[PDB]
Order: sequence, then C-alpha cells, then structure tokens
Amino acid sequence: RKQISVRGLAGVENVTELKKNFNRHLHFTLVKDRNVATPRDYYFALAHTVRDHLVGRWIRTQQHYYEKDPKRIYYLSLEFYMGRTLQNTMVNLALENACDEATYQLGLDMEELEEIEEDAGLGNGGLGRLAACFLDSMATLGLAAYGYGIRYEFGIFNQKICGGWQMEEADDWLRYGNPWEKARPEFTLPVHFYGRVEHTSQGAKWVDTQVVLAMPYDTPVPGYRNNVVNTMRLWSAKAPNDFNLKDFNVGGYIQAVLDRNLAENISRVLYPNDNFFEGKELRLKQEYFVVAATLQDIIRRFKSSKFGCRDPVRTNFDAFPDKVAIQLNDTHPSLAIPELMRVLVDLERLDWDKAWEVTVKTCAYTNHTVIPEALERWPVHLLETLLPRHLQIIYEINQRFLNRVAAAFPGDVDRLRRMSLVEEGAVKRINMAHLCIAGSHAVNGVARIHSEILKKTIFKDFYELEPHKFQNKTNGITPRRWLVLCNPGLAEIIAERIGEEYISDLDQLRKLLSYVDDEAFIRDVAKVKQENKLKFAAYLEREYKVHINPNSLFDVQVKRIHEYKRQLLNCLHVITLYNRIKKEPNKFVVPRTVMIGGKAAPGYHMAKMIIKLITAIGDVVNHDPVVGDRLRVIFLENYRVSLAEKVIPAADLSEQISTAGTEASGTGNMKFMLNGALTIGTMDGANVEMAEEAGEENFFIFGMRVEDVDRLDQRGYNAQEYYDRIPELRQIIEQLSSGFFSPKQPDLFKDIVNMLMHHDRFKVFADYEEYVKCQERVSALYKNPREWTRMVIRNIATSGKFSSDRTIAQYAREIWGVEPSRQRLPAPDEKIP
Amino acid sequence: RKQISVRGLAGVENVTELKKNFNRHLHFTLVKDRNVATPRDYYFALAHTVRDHLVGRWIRTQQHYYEKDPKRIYYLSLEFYMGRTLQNTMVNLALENACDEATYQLGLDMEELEEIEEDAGLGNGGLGRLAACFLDSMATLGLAAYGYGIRYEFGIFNQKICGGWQMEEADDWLRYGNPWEKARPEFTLPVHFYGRVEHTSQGAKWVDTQVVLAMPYDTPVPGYRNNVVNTMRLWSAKAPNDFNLKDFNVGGYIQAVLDRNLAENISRVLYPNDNFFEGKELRLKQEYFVVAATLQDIIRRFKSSKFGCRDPVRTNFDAFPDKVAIQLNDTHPSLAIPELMRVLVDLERLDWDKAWEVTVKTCAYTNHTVIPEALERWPVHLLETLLPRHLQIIYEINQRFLNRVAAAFPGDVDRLRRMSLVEEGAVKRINMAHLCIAGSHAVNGVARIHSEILKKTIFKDFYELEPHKFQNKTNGITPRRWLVLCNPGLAEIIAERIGEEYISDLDQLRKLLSYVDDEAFIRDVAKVKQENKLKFAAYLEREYKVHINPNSLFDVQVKRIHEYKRQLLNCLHVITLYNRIKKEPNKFVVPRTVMIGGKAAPGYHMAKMIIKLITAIGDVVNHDPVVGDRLRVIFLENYRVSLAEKVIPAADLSEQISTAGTEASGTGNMKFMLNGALTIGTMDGANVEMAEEAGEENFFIFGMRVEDVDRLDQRGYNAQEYYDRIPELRQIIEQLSSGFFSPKQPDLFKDIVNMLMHHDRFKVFADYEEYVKCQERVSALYKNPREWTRMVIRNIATSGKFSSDRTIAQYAREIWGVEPSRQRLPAPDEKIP
Ligand SMILES: O=P(O)(O)O[C@H]1O[C@H](CO)[C@@H](O)[C@H](O)[C@H]1O
Ligand SMILES: O=P(O)(O)O[C@H]1O[C@H](CO)[C@@H](O)[C@H](O)[C@H]1O
Ligand SMILES: O=P(O)(O)O[C@H]1O[C@H](CO)[C@@H](O)[C@H](O)[C@H]1O
Ligand SMILES: O=P(O)(O)O[C@H]1O[C@H](CO)[C@@H](O)[C@H](O)[C@H]1O
Ligand SMILES: *Cc1c(COP(=O)(O)O)cnc(C)c1O
Ligand SMILES: *Cc1c(COP(=O)(O)O)cnc(C)c1O
Repeated sequence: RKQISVRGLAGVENVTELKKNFNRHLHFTLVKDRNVATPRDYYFALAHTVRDHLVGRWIRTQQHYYEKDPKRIYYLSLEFYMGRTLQNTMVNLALENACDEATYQLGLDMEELEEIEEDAGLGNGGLGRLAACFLDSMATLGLAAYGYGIRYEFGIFNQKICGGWQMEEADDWLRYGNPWEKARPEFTLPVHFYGRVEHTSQGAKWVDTQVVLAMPYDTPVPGYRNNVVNTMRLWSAKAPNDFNLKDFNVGGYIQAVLDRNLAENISRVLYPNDNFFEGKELRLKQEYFVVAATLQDIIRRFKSSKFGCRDPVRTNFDAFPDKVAIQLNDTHPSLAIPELMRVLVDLERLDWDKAWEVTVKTCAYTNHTVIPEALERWPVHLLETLLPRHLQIIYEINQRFLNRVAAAFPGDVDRLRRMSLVEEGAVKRINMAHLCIAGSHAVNGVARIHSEILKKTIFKDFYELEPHKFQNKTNGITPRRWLVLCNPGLAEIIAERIGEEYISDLDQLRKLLSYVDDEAFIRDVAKVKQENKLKFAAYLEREYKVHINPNSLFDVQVKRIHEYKRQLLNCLHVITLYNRIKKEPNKFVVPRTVMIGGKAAPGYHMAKMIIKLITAIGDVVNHDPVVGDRLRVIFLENYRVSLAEKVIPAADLSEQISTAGTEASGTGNMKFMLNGALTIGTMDGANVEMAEEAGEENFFIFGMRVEDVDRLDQRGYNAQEYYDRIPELRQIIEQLSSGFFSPKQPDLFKDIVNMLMHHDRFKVFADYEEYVKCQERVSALYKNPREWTRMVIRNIATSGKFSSDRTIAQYAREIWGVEPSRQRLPAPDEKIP
Repeated sequence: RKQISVRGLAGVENVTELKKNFNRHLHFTLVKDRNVATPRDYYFALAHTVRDHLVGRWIRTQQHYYEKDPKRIYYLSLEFYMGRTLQNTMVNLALENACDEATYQLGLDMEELEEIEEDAGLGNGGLGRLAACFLDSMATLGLAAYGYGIRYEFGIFNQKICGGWQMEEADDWLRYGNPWEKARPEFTLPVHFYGRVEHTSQGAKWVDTQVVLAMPYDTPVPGYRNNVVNTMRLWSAKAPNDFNLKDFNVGGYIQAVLDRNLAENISRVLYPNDNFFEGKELRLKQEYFVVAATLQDIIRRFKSSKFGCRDPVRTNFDAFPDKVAIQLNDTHPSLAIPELMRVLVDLERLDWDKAWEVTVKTCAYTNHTVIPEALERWPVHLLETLLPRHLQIIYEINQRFLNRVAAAFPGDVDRLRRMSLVEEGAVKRINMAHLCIAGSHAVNGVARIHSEILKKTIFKDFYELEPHKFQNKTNGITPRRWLVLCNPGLAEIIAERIGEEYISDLDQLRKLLSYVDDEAFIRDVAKVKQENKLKFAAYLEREYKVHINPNSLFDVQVKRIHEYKRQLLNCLHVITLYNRIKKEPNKFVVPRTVMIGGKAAPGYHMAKMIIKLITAIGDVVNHDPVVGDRLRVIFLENYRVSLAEKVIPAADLSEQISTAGTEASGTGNMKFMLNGALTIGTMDGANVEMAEEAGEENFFIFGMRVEDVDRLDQRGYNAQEYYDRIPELRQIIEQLSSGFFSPKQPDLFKDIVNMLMHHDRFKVFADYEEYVKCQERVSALYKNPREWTRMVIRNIATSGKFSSDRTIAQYAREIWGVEPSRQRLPAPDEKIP
C-alpha cells in the first residue's frame, strides 16, 4: 500500500498543468470555493480536468476516420455495463500517477474521490459487461467502431437487503450529472411508431405514425495509450413540440404537456432480467427505438462517404457491406434486419433481392444463451399494432427463407415448421433468433462448447442449410480494467519481471511460467493477494460493518442469482461444512469466508428465496460459538462493476458451479483467473477452455459433463435417489424442512426444498457428492501455501487467451473483415484547423 | 447602424482574453471544431465565456453577505419573466463592446448569435416581468436579495397562428441547455404532501406525508456595473429513490419507476392564465412546493447567522424579522404565512402568539389586481386533503383575526362575514388575499389609483381595522434592458448630451427638457426612431415575410389578450379607418401600421375569438387596392420579452386602452414612454401618474374616468343606446353580424357581437366616440414631424419616476427596512481563500 507502480509518469510540467486546471474547474465549472467544496465537488473538478485531456484526441480520432474513411463497425446492444469512468480514462491516457501527485499536492486522496463516482449501471450482467470490454478493446485495436445503445435514466436497480430480503430501488445515477457525456441535440432524429401501411402505386408507405425523437449523447471510449478515442452513442427519447400538444379538439393543454413523459418513457429504465424474456410493449419499443435511430446515423455517414462526392450513377448501396458492419449483440437489436430492409426497399427503392444481399452481408449475430426461457418470441399481435410494415417484411423474409429450405430439404415437412420465423400456437409469435440467423452472414456462440451446442442441438436445422454461417468467438475480459485498474500490485510485480507490453498483448503472461519455482515471485504473488484480502476485509468492516478473518480462504461466488448458476449447490456445501464441525468441534478445518453476491431480477421469486436462504445460513453460522472464526458466510449486497473490481482481486477460490451445458461462456471466471484465484468448476462454458489452457491439474473440475447430464435426462432425473443415498444431504433437507434455519418462521423454505425434491431443472443433488469431495481437495492445497501459489502462477500465466483484444481481433478478422492495428494515432492537438 | 455607442470599452488585453476563452469553450466545452461549428455552437462558446466573467463576483457577493450578514430579502414569486440573458449580462458587466470586437475579430456577428438564445419564458405577462425587473434593480441597489421560484420545464407556450387561429405548443426552452444556471443537487430539500395530523402530547405532528424533493438551480443576477451578482433560486421537483419504488406488495417494479414522473410533474409546466384563477390541484402543489423549500433555505441561513455562533439562550427567533423579509408577489406564495407558523409552532415550538408577531413582521404582500375572477379562493376540501395542518393553522388565524374585528366593530355582524378568510357557500373556500392582509405587515398596490381603490372598495374593511398596513409603490421598468439594451441609439444620443449617470439614476432624464427646442436633438430623436422602425420593418419581412411601409405611424398594442385590456375597441377603430377611406378613397389620411400582439390563455374562448377577428380584419384590409399602403393591420405572433425588446423601440403610438378602473398598473406603458412613443390612453393604472409626470398636454387621454364608469353602472350600461346613436358604430356591428369579415363563414363572429351588445363587462361602446375623436388628434400631430418629436422629448424626459430602481428603493425603505446602496463591491477576484 505504499503505492507508486507504473501508473505512468508524474512529471513536473504536467502535475503543474493539472493542479492548475483542477483549481480552474472548481471555480469556473463548479462555482465552488476552497472553503465550501466537498469531496464530491473535488471528484468533479478532477473528472472535468481528465475529460479535458481526452477531447483533443476524440476530435482528432473522429476527423481522422472521416478523412481516411474506413469500414465502420456498429455494435448494437441494449446494454453497456460501463462501471465508473475516471480511473480507467487515466489508465488509458497515462495520467494515473501525474493526477495522484497533483491531488496529493492539493492535499486530497485520489482514491477517496474515485469512490465518489457512481457506476454507469446500464446493464444486468455478462452480456452488458461483454459490450463494455469490447468497447475498450475495439479502440485499443484502432477500429472505427461505435457502440450504440439506450441512455437509460435509471440503470439496474440498487439492491438493498431488509431482514435478509432484497429490496430494490431506483438507480438515480445521473442525480449529480455526468462529466463524461456530450449531449448532442443538434443531431436528434425521429423514430416512428404505430400507423398504417398504404399500398400506393409503386410502394408501401408507412403512414399515420406517432413520432418520438431520439436525442443522442456521446461518451468517449479511449483506447489504451494509443490516442484513439471512439464514441459510445446512447439515445434518449424526447416527445415532439407539436403533437405533444398540437391537434385541435379539447382534452386539456396542461395535460397534453404532462403526457409528453409517456414518449419520454422509452429511455427511462433498464429492463431488469439476466436470462429471461419479458414480452412487454415498452421493451419492444426500446428495441425499435435504438435500431431506428442508429440506422439513420449509419446511412447518413455512408452517404457522406465518397458517394457524397460521386453518387456513382446514383448512390450505389453495393459498397454498403464494404463500408458498414453491424454486430447484433443477442436478438435485442434484431429489428435492425427488417428495418434495414424497410429503409432500402421502401425509402431507397432497391429491389428486395438487392437489399437482401446487402442486409445479409452487413449484419452478424452473437447468441448468448441456449436456455429457452431467455429467448425472444414477440407475439405477432403486438408487432402488427406497433410496427405494421416490419411484420410484412418479416412474413416476406420468412417466405423466401422456407422456399430455400423446401428446395433443399424437399418433402421435409417438419423441417419447415421448425425453421419458420413465425411460430404457430394460440399466440402466434415471431422467433427473433430465427430472424437473425436468416438475415445475418455469421452467427456465433461465446465459448467453444456453446458454439458446438448451437450447431448440434439448438440451430441444427440452420447449420444443415448454411453451415458456413456458424462460428465461435470465445469471450474475453479487458486486462486494463480487470488487471491494471483493479489490481495495481499484481500488475506491478508482473511488470517488473516481464515488462509492460502485456497490457495490450496478454499472451506474454505465459513468459511468467518461468517464475513458477522462483521464490521471489512466489512470495510477491502471495503478498499481493494478502494485501488485497486485507484491503477488502477493511472495506467490509468500514462500508458495511461486518468483520471477517483475512487469514481464511476467501471463497466467492459473485454473478446474477439464477437457478442454473447454482448458488443453492454452494449453500448445500456451506451447511455441510457447518455440520461436519458441529459434530466434531475440535477438529481443525481450514477456515473460509464464503461470500455470495448478485442481484435477483425483482419478480423472480426463486432467486429472491435463494437470497433469503443465504442470509439465513449466515444468521445461524456467523453466531455459532462452537464455529468461531473458522466459518463465516457473507452475502454481498449490491453487486456490480465497482464491487467486482474490489472483491475479485481478493478472492482465493472462485465458484463456477453451473450445470454443465447451461452457462454459454461466463466472464467472471476469466476475471478471477487473472487475479490469482483458483477455480472450482464444472466443465461448462469457457471453464473448459480455461482448464485446457492451464491444464486440468491446475484447475478444480468436478461434476457431470454434458454427456452425463443427457444420460440422466433420458434416464429421468430423480432427486429422491440422492436423498436416499447421502445421509449428509438427507440431514440438510430436514434442517431446511424442519425450521433449523428459520426458527420462528419454520415452514419458510418449503418451496426451495420442494423444488429441489420434485422440480430441479438444474439437478443440484446430482453434483453434490462429487462437489463436496472436490471442496476437500481445495482446502488440502490451501493449507500448503507455496503449492497454492504455484497453481495460482499457473493460472495467471495462462490468462492470455481470455483477453477481449484476442476476441475482437477474431471478430475483426473473421466476421467484420477489418485488420486490427496498435499504431498510436498522432493525437493530442493544441490546434484548430 | 454603424454602431459603436457606449457599450463600454473594447480594450486590447480583454479582447485578447475573450477570443482566447471563446476558442477554449468551443473546443473543450462544446467539443466542436472550427469546421463543424454552427451559429448555435458559437452562441454557446460566447455564453460560456461571459458566464466566466461573472462567477468571480457571484462567489464574492455570496461570501460577502455571509461575512457582513445583512437583512435578506426573499422575493417569492411563482413567475420570473427573464427573457434572454447574454446581452443584459454584458451590459451589466461592461462587456458589450469588448465582446463585439472579439467576435468581429473571430469573424462572427454578435447580433446573429444573440438571436440564437431562447427566452426564459417563465412568466405570463406583467406580474412575472415585474419580478424580473425587480431582480435587476435589487442587485443594482446592492440589496442582499434572492428571487425564489419554480424552475418550469416548459415555460409559457409558444403561440402559433393557423388560419388566423392560435395554436399553442410546448416551450421546450431547455432543449439545448442553459449556460446560465448552476444545478445544486447537494442542497436538495424535501417537501411534504397529504398526511394526517396527530395531536400527541404537546403538539400536532403532521405524519404520513408523501415526500417530493426540491432540487435547486441558481442563476446569477448581476447588478449594473457594481460587481454585485445575486441569486435567482429556482426549485425543480424530484421523486425520492425509496418510495418511488420501495414499499412491499406487488404492483410493478418498472411501473414504480415510470410513476416517478408524477412527483416530478410539479415543476413541469407554467400555469398559462394572465388574470384568471385556476382552482386545479397541481397549481396548489406548485404553490406549496415553492413556499416549503424556500422557507427551509431561509431558516437555514438565519440559523447559520450569529445564532450559529451564540444561540442566545437558545436560537431566539426574535431577530428573525430583523434578519428576514419575504415579499409575497400576489397571493400565489400566500401559504408562506401558515407554513412559517407551522415550522415555528410545530417544529421550533414557540408560542402561537410569539410566532404570529414574528410572521407578521417578516411578511408583506403586493396585490396585482382588483378583478374578482383573478382572485384565489382555494376550496377547503382540497387544502384538507393535501395540506391538512395548514388548514388548521388557517382556521386558527381566522379565529383570532375576527376576534379582533368583533372587539373593534362590536355588534357588526356583516363585517365579520365579509372579513373571514373562510368563505361559506356550497363549496366552502379560503380567501387567500384575506390571509395575506391578516398575516402581512404591509399590503400594497402597484399604482396610486389602484392603491386608492383597494382602500376604498376592495379591502375597505381591512383598511378600517389596520389603516397603517396599506401602502402603494407604483411599478417600474429597468432602464438597462428597457432602454440601453433594446435601444442602444436612443441611449447614445441621450448619453452624448447629459452623460451616462442616468442608467442608474433615470431622474436625470429631466435634464433633457432643456433640449426640447434644440434642432440637433430634435433630428437625432427623429432619426433613431426611423432607424428602429426600418430595422423592425426588415425583421418583419425576413423572419415573418409580411412587408409594411416604414413611413407610416406605427400604432401598437402588445400585451396579453384579455377583454378588460380592450383589443376590441382598437379593432373597432381600425374598421372605422378602413371605412372612412372606402367611402372617400382619394382623401388623404395619415398612413398607419396597426400592430396588435399578445397571447390568449388556451381555453379563454373570447380572447381566442378576438385573435381570429384581428387576423380577419387584416385579411380584408391588407388586400384592399383602394386602401393601398395607407392602412395595414398586423397581428404579432408569439409575443414575449425578446419581441417586446424589438417592437417597443419602433413604436410611434402606444395603445393603453383599458376601461378605467381595470388595469392595476401596467408596465408596457412605461417601456414605451422611455422609447419615444406617445401614449393614447384612458386614465387607468399608472397612465394617470405618467400623464401627471409629463403633463396632460403631452399625453393622449380620452374616455371615461372611474367616476364615470360607476355613474354608468348605477345607471345601467346599455350598449344598444350607443348602437342607436352612432351610425359608424352601427355600420361596424352589421359588417361583423352579416359576414363582411368572414365571407364563407358568415355567422363566425356572432358571439363577440352578442357580447358587445348584451354582455359587455368592460363597456367598449362607451369610450368609442371619444376614442375615435382622440385618434383624429394623434394623426394631426403626426403629420407635423417637429412637433411630434417635441411631445416625444417631453415624455422621454419625464420617464424618471418609472424606473424600478425608485420602486425598489421605496420597498426597501418603507417596507423591508433596508437602505439601498450603489457602492461597487470590490469584485472580481483571481484568488482563492
Ligand atoms: O456523427 P458524426 O458527424 O460522425 O460525429 C459528430 O461529432 C464529432 C466529434 O465532435 C464531429 O467530429 C463530427 O463532425 C460530428 O458531426
Ligand atoms: O447476462 P449474463 O447471463 O451474465 O451473460 C450472458 O452473456 C454472457 C456474455 O456472452 C455469457 O458469458 C453468459 O454465459 C450468458 O449467460
Ligand atoms: O445557499 P447558500 O449557502 O447561502 O449559497 C450556496 O452557493 C454560494 C455560491 O457558490 C456559496 O458561496 C455558499 O457557501 C453555498 O453554500
Ligand atoms: O400579468 P399582467 O396582467 O400583465 O400584470 C398584472 O401585474 C402587473 C404588475 O404589477 C400590473 O402592471 C398589471 O396591471 C396587472 O394586471
Ligand atoms: C463480469 C461481470 C458479470 C458476469 O459474471 P458471470 O460470472 O460470467 O455470470 C456480471 N456482473 C458483473 C458486475 C461483472 O463484472
Ligand atoms: C412588460 C411586459 C408585459 C406587461 O405589459 P402590459 O401592457 O403592462 O399588460 C407583458 N408582456 C411582456 C412580454 C412584457 O415585456
């Protein structure tokens, strides 16, 4: 904690320049004086000074792509889980140490001020943090890339526990302002809703629509020390001045204005589910909105290219795929496909068949899950009302698609019903995943098991029609935030031995294999990890008044609360540990702090019941005198990016416990591998490529492989068989059944026990025995320090592959068709032209 | 138009400093480049550079009152009609010419950029523009004064004409931002609504209330060249994070967030009526809100005074009147009275009788009208629901008030029902005007007739109980905006002869009497007025494509459209003029451009019918070939402060035509006297003190005096008598009745004719004959140039009295108890302490 790592150069002219501009923004921007200013005021004076060092290059990077006019990548996501922006901008700009100096000289602690920034919580979990780490890597690799999303007013709710229950409240992240965005009202666009389609003369024209306006807000995304600053464009909904008021017949003037926030409700709140599908109208309107305005912004800056110079016997949209690439993050932007067809056929007047070749060559889709409840099936009755031309375009696309399928698989009548984008049943629906494979030229999974499972199970039919479309790109994590930024010490001690070229070339970590038997490296790695555990132990006791023993194994499961991720199996393990020492008190066991955190989506009653169980286990366990400090269970309240940055560097053991076949990739598992945690995990998602990368000896794999899960499903999963055969498991069911964990509330956990017993979709009891055996094996190693740290050096040295720079260099190469670069653009500036 | 008047010094180091900081805000603040920036971007770079020159003094003026701790004036208004802020700040700071230079040097036209600023339209008419000119004069006179209002999202609607009909639309003034406010989320306060009163032990406690938060936004108000910059604090409503979400039982999570803009609706839109009363709940909530949070801000900075040093055997609220003065602008903040009682008795726990002496000594009320439909009578049933403790405090105040009245006027039973703050009828109501006289120590009218009429008619009972409470302070206008700023040339030519000391000492204009027979002054005055008429003639033809003859009398009536202000009598005059030349075509008449402008409140059907008449008269008159350029009638669309600043300097004749006894003061009449217009007017409001000031020979007074209006009311106004006796008036009624003005729509004006004939509250026909005679007299003078300009020099030299600096020096002296000052505070700065 003496600090001073290579957070860059703290050099004289710059620290001078900085203190000076901090003191100018406090006075001139904040209109605050040295005697009235609080730590929030000073956080902003610094946020504003650091934003200043970035505008030069943002301007330079934007006029630069204009000039050299590359192929542009538009990554469409409904979520961007950015976390906080000050420190990361200082890391990518080389300003961390200069600003630490400058601030200590003004008498302030930088770390005090960085805690003042609220998180940009515009995401739910993995899919949104993926988008965020892709942004960082696209600018670090010099790509002309733009993230396009919604600027939600309220991000993911802030989780609160009251009596061990989750209490949700609004995330008013913008209460205090945002020093990082630049509102752009100049560039507002209209999005159309509802309406009629008239078929008049040569064309459909969508007529009688309500107009909402999409007002943009751009945030800079700086690549790591390469002077590229790209743009995240987030749309906000604005009601028009005329119809939100103007049309003549009494209703009410004041009312007509009060009803504007109704159009403005489209960007008010993030829909809060990880892996579930919400069939609500407001969600489809968010999805059309972001697609609508983004495609306008894409066509505009394509027409301004060398067509708005030579429209080459009219603007030839033929080069549209060679100038545009749009990545659909999940099916949430899938309306991009009938909308690019709507603008091209209806407005730009190309042939259906020309527009279709163009749409397919520019669109590509990333699939993020296999579980059927997460998939989007939008009821035809609401695409008909709200978007009646896009339904016609989708019925037409369906038609032409299945005409291909019939010609390829002639006579095969069940094929055709299975492939259809239009699903019959009572509610006739539209399968959006089907629309994206049909209309994209590449479809990909986020981990090699996941990509094989799509080819083999879920989109088998589609693989047999167009095998070449299906690809894989295993996920990644950005080493800048997820190593340099959250773990300045680990990055430091690596930097001493192998240099710094690895923050943008993480494969170089393999060079650390050579230090596995070097006692200097083995004590420094063990030292960083104790420093981080002591810092988190102290955060806990100050910010949250809990007190934990820093000398125990820090056992942590942090991710959204869902049944397939199996916090229940980990709770079953904690109660085994509790009971093995209550029957044999004076038996020594390796001590551990079990920390579980994550948010439940608000009406998912099972996940909300899981958080009540965990707090109930901690109520018992943490106050048993026979237990002592040997075991404490801790629920980790309001988990999100800033909390992940402090708890992942302090973990010894990482829980990655999903039923094989259910977690498509996972990325918390990589964040933890980077930071000196060992993984206990099933062979699911990217855990399989991580154990292959580090070797299975250096990993703690247990449980059913996918084969084993299918064998059991053919057979029939019967959870009673496990109740019968394992007395310890028997014992826990009756502790839950008979009120041990809910004394004055005894029947309380009756539906988690019932679900386990009769309705376990994720067959928790089946991996239990082999999981408590694998847990005996990690405590064996922990009590042998030097040998835990060598297995740790083996995981950190093998993290390479899992950087998002690799994942994006593969998207670029094999899907977008751009070559990454790392040549620092010659910014900043001084100048004006 | 060569320009260069004394708009200050354009001096070398400063113009250097300016261009430099303009170019820094364009790059760093606007994140715009010289090749991408538009006139809006450049307006903001300049707005931001000019705001910078003001923050030094704002900080200095605020720490300065802290230190010397004066008596503070809080002017509570629900309206502040500010207009645009760039130019006025440059005028009060001496930056006009330095910035004109700086901008021409960057190659831009300042006047092009000033048209980019939208108006702060937070007001309806006179009452709100009064508040605005009081703000300017309070800072020019060094008063520690704070305007407190609501920060409305949508100001007064923007008026649009479609087929001669007014079309209202939302004033999205903030669409682009506001370079002038400084949001202060740090200082957010809660306001309570609904609830119960529990009577428990020693006290009522208001319990079970919904909380809304009042988030402040401060705008600087710079005095004219004296380095004082005071604060306008405008509250915005914010929903809380907990109950706008948190309390447990299903309803909906997304819904609970979408329902926040419901609490946030309290500051969304200005209520749009000049002189009418809206009994709607949302209005009362705006009124409680602004009172609630302001009183919190007042008590806070009173406790921080030398009580938060010595609470002198507890905080003695005894000095509260000697440290606090709160001016109630109309009854719209009257809840300040039971709220100061609520905090003092309920929370601070003083005796009713001690708190009452304190409340009365700090509160004072300005009455703005006599017409009964504008008065506030809030139904008890909604003060009971929404504000149940304040109703108890008001029933108690009523009680104690009438106990005084009975003791003073013993036996006088009708007195007591007339005085009551609580009015019986079906709907039992609360007379808010009655509450303010009861609870204030000074009550005042806004013109000497108006103040005599309150003593004699409306609050006679109250004058007989407390004669000493009733005062007068005739209104005013700020010479800075309403002379220097809109008429730089007139100010210039005056400045040459008598110097500049008059912009803060307007009485010095009398020294101009000496120049009435000086031919240099007589041609320069006549020259300015033709330059202004040519500039407005050109604005008209560019911005609004109309074309008018600049050599005709510019006859203008601009104010809100209401029956008592009598745009109908002026329309009757225009049609007489039209017809006197259609019967005698080749008769020479003095040519005039009749311009009428103003907004109708949206559901006032009569005023909306008056705007359709005027446009209908222009449809006829403006296309009659026999008329030629001799007569054009023009309706002046979307009237407000920026349009008043361009049309008032270009007027020759000012219409001030209300029924005597109805316009309490008027302030457009003063703006026009300052700017070389002659007044045709009844002896109403401040027209009486203006003609007394200039002398009746130099004024065009006509019509019934108040006596004459009463004599007619006892008699009975019969409009048929005037139809019978005046053939020209006869003739116009049948032109309206028989479709001359609405050919294909012939029955169209049937209820204006019917109202004139049977229901004229403002007896238009009674002043008609004497008004068309007074109109022959102004055209006689107009065709004698040298003699119009001498009557003009007589009005401009007599404007003195009507400056708001005099009005505020009288409020200060005779009501607040502070002595004005004009000593320039030693700001700006450089420094930090
Ligand atoms: O959406 P665009 O035009 O590509 O990006 C927009 O902001 C950029 C950064 O200020 C400018 O350089 C562009 O000229 C501007 O129009
Ligand atoms: O939103 P979640 O569930 O955290 O994340 C979802 O997309 C992520 C990024 O592709 C994957 O790692 C997860 O396996 C998937 O379930
Ligand atoms: O409401 P207050 O405290 O009187 O005014 C507030 O803004 C002023 C100008 O920045 C400061 O000087 C005060 O210290 C601050 O607390
Ligand atoms: O809102 P309005 O009607 O323009 O203005 C109202 O208050 C003004 C300021 O005291 C007075 O001059 C007007 O006579 C009065 O009717
Ligand atoms: C990386 C990240 C995720 C993803 O975690 P998984 O364990 O892959 O499901 C979710 N939440 C946060 C805050 C993250 O940083
Ligand atoms: C001064 C002013 C008013 C007041 O006009 P009156 O003629 O007194 O009713 C109303 N509107 C605007 C825009 C003003 O400037």
